[PDB]
Amino acid sequence: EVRACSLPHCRTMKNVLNHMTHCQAGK
Ligand SMILES: [Zn+2]
Repeated sequence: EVRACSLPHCRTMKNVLNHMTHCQAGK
């Protein structure tokens, strides 16, 4: 989840789909 991310890139509009696409935060 972009909300749980620590990157300034993913932190934009909260596009979780855009974050998980490159970041790890499944289940
Ligand atoms: Zn991220």
